[PDB]
Amino acid sequence: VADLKAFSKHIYNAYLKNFNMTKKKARSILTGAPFVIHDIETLWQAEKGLVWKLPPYKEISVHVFYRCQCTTVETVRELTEFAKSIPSFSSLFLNDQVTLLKYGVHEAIFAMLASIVNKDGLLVANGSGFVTREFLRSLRKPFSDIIEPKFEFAVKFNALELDDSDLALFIAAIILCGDRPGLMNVPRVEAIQDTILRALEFHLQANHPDAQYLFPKLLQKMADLRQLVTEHAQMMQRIKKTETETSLHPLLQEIYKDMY
Amino acid sequence: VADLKAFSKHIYNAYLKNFNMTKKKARSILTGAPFVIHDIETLWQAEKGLVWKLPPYKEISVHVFYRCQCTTVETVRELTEFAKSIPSFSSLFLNDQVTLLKYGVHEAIFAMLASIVNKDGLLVANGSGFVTREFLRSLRKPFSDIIEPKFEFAVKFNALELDDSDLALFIAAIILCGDRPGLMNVPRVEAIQDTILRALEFHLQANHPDAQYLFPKLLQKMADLRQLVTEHAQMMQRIKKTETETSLHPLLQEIYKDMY
Ligand SMILES: O=C(O)CCCCCOc1ccccc1Cn1c(-c2ccc(OC(F)(F)F)cc2)nc2ccccc21
Ligand SMILES: O=C(O)CCCCCOc1ccccc1Cn1c(-c2ccc(OC(F)(F)F)cc2)nc2ccccc21
Repeated sequence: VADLKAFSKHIYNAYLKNFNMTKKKARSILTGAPFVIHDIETLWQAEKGLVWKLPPYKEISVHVFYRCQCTTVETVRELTEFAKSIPSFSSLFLNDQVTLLKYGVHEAIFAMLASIVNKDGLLVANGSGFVTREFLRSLRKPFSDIIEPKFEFAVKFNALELDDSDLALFIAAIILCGDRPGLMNVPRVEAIQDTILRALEFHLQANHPDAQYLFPKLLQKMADLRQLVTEHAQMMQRIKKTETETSLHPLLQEIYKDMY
Repeated sequence: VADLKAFSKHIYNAYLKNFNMTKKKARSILTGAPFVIHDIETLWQAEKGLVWKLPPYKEISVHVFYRCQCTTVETVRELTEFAKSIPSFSSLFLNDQVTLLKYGVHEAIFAMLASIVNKDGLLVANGSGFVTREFLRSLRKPFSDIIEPKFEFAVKFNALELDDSDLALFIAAIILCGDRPGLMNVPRVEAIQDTILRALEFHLQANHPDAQYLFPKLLQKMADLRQLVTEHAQMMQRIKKTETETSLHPLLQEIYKDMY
């Protein structure tokens, strides 16, 4: 319908408004330049100005973990603003908005990760840096363990060849999940999500006319993301317990507090 | 200072904006008319149009309890809007805004109750009804038990002879408490509260020049309110467990969920 077309483009513009790094920009950068971070000395150089311009850390692995936290916390703030633009999200009681974000932002974050990833690494600092996967693999347990599964997910996710207009609806659908623990107005949320998902099905058909089964494949990706984040949360809670000298940003603490 | 004077008047206007029933209006109505609800048949008449124009109930006590819930849920919504007008409250992360409201709205509600109370009853439905205390006392345990302590608090509170401009700062100070369980940015909240409280001390001195110790007496009232609401929450959780056929509004369920 033309509502669904108008709805999709509204969500897309909210996405363009709230996330500076898009898949389109990242793909232009990746295909052809970013400074390559691939060891401790190029990380130092990157911090010295080439890429970037952090609680005290004692090892490279925790230092990288802290950069991870900086970026995800920023992306949580962007997603909160984005969600305010999803029709009827702001009509929910504030505590439901908080529950939806608490349980959805990291699913959305690890979906958006694929936009800035190739099989060899990811873009950092707004395209100006590229961190190699093989360097992240060089970090110690459990930081390498919490990183690599996200690459695996992301490279498979990129096989679907989504673009930003698809992703904007996908992320909105992730945030508006009616089965989050402790929601109050489950039917409200479900209805909003159903509007988003019908818009997504339509948009995918218009945008990828020759792609068969793309919509159910994306619904499956949503479930895979839930599982990915469940296991992520498990590793973050564990790191909190075992890695006493490693800091968690208080927003991430709150998100993982009593999660799953 | 004149900041503190400007701050106080900003909070006052936010209060005038968000709560239709003020102490000033209620005192004009009480002093001299509202329809008097004092038994089951005058409650029926009031519902028939004289005052009002509810999940299914089987007894007068639960029916009154449901009216209680209607009003408090409305007042929670007004307080949420009010809080958005307290300087820097909206700058807090959404989850902290939710924690502050969760733990503060009923303290604020049972403070504001005194505005519409005299020793004989309270105003309902925007001054058009007056429910007698002795009728509320006629309800069965535990509804009479959850009602009477609020009257006792309120009549003592009215002995302080606060007016609406005092109350607006008092309620703001209640919402901005830095010791709520689970807050993230405790120092932020404390600082905002300290601004509110210095404004309150100033405002009280300007408004009640001959009242000695009024400010520490109000701080004590805040602690008394915390205790009142702690015990209230205990009785609501108990009613939830023992009174299986009695409904709780899902917002009240969320507020009392894991409270104290
Ligand atoms: O659970 C939390 O919320 C905090 C902990 C998250 C830990 C795992 O995170 C990742 C896992 C795989 C790939 C990338 C990231 C972090 N990740 C980064 C990133 C990675 C490393 C960085 O630093 C260094 F390597 F030194 F450049 C800086 C940013 N950008 C991202 C953009 C979108 C999504 C994720 C992004
Ligand atoms: O914990 C929750 O959130 C829900 C349960 C609350 C139970 C106890 O509540 C009260 C206790 C004492 C006095 C008044 C009220 C409710 N209370 C009423 C009220 C009372 C009775 C009513 O109904 C009837 F009596 F039939 F008219 C309707 C409204 N107005 C209020 C205005 C401000 C503050 C409280 C007000």
